[PDB]
Amino acid sequence: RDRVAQQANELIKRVASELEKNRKKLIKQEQELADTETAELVRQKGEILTTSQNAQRYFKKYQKLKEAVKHLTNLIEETKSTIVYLESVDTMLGQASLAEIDEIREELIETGYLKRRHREKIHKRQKPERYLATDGKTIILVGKNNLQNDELTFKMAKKGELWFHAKDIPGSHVVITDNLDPSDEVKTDAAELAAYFSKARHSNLVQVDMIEAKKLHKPTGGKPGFVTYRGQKTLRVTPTEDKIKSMKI
Amino acid sequence: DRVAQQANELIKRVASELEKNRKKLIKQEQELADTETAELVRQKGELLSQNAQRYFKKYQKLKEAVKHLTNLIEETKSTIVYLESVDTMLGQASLAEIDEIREELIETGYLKRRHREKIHKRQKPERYLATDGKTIILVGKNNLQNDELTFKMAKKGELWFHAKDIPGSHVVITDNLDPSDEVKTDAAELAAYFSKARHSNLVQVDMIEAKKLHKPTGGKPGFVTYRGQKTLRVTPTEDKIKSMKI
Repeated sequence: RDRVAQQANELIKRVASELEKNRKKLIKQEQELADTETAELVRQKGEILTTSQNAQRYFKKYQKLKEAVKHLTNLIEETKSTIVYLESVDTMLGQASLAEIDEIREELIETGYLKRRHREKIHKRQKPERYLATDGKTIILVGKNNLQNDELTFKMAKKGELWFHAKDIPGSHVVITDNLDPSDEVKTDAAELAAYFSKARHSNLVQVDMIEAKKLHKPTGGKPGFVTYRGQKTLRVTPTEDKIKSMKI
Repeated sequence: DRVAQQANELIKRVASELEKNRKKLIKQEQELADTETAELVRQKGELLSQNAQRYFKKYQKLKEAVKHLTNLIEETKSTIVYLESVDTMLGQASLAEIDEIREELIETGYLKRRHREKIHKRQKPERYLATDGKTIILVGKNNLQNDELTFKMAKKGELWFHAKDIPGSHVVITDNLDPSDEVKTDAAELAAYFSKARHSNLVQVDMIEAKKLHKPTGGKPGFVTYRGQKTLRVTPTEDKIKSMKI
């Protein structure tokens, strides 16, 4: 097919339009929240002052406003978590081969951003990409989309196996396999795979988090790839295209 | 001791991103060059388990990746160009105007509004009075104003100015459909002054009706497209610019 890259292009433009729409949506929601009449009504009708004793009108507003503000706060938090999820897709998208893009399409179908098309094939879901560390023994696994990310982290990872992710920015989940106490050389390799496969690819001294995989928590209803953890160690590495390629199986 | 320091981190941030994308650009161009081994494939197919077809299909697939890689490269270039425009607006802006440039960076995804940080109202383009003392010229002081001025505020017939091939403000002559060459020179001087070419002589600026400008779908704030424009060569003077300030 001579449309494969073109379709990869529409998909990329598609994800960006979603980011754009949700960012515009976020400022609208935050604006609405700031433009909301402050509820303290207990202020305009703690008035004990006789002067229809028609104050009730305001007590009932205090309640409607405290609730609207709560609701709007909830909506705003969901918009943000959508933006964070779409951002992770945009990152995976920009660093993917055409083949890996077929699987990210499947993710977008599952998360509701795309519908399969009339009589379009179903791309079989692949396993995380495997790497061989500089020690020449240890296998390191890297998720290439959020479905592989969740799978690697919550299905494939054993107890004791260490997990890596670039700190506070979108990127792949990275797990060290079959080595429960790795050298600082193997840890560094893993952290470098994490920093390389992230939004911080072409920058120096990237922070990556290191913590046992079994310590990660996926909140109920969380979007693919999103995780939670505390008490992690942090490393600072500088990924190199050569270094990464030397570990590529 | 915060307001300027925040103006400073913001300035350092755009610079880091530029550096990051330029490194990314060379890497992508390198990969694109290391991909020329595909001609080989096409040639052994050309000249002809071991079919002439096995080589044709290898080559069509390699050729699709080349296309994908080209699309990615164009995407990195347009990011750099966009970030370069922010870098230019940033270095010529007052602190007040920097609050609006922050709102643009929140919108294009480079900043996230912080805990309980206010929402700065978006302002209108800056107004200047041409040497004829009658005509109003408008100047975008950022890309949201650039877009607004060009695609929202500008009427039919109104002329639009921008420094040729370099980052700068959008400039529009207001309520004068046939301006004198004195008025055209003023507007171009504002465009050249409010650009990356501020302290240089003979700046080329493009002149064309605003309603002939097209913002490509998915295009970044400020970015536009046109053909068949006139060009002028002007030399901005800080005094001249100040005299036209309302």
